[PDB]
Amino acid sequence: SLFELGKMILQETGKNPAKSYGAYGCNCGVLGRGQPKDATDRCCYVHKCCYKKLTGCDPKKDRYSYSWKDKTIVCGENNPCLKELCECDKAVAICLRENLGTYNKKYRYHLKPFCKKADPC
Amino acid sequence: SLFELGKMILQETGKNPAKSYGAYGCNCGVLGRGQPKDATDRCCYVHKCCYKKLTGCDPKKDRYSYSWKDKTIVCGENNPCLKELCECDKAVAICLRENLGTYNKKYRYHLKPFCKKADPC
Ligand SMILES: O=C(O)/C=C/c1ccc(O)cc1
Repeated sequence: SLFELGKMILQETGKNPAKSYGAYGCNCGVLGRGQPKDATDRCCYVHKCCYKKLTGCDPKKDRYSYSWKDKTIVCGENNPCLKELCECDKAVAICLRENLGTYNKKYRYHLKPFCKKADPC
Repeated sequence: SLFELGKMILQETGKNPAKSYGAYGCNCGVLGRGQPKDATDRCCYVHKCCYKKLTGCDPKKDRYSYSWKDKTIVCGENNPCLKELCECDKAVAICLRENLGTYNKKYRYHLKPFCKKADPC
């Protein structure tokens, strides 16, 4: 759920997840996808395309088990859809930390309705 | 549109609109309505109910004219829908400012999917 996803982002980046990524660019946080504004945004683009391959679990609300082991996100047992979901979330947290170097606060509270339409996944 | 709405909120409250109200509680900013968390939140509840009659225009994207005269929001002429849209936005900016006394940051980046369902408008 948003709880695990947020903890993952905090653990990787060291940043307040909701504040830094809750409404970043055309793709991070609420709502769907748009043409990515930069690398950070594109992380969330991939992230939401990852969600489209899931098989019925709720990416926003379904809790799952994972652990922070040797400073690594390790997706726990769960069921297959939750496992894939946890992997989607792990991938975007890692990607957001990797791209901290081009993080732009001007995209932080982006007016997503004016975003250009995204290509299909 | 969001440009006018954001400027009204900034002028009345003195606060960064996107940051303080873009995701506040169950009702302010992105997405729809939910059971209000407080008075600030309930402003945005009334706000979005005010929007439900505006089926003739787009509250997020349609621009309109208004001026800031004598520290007052004055809606410009416009057509019936845009005028009403302007008055919705003026009323929430005022309400948000009037309720600054109980603004709570714990609701600033509220996880809206876990919000309880709202009463019908
Ligand atoms: O970074 C933040 O979350 C908030 C900064 C902030 C700035 C002015 C305020 O009145 C409240 C919070």
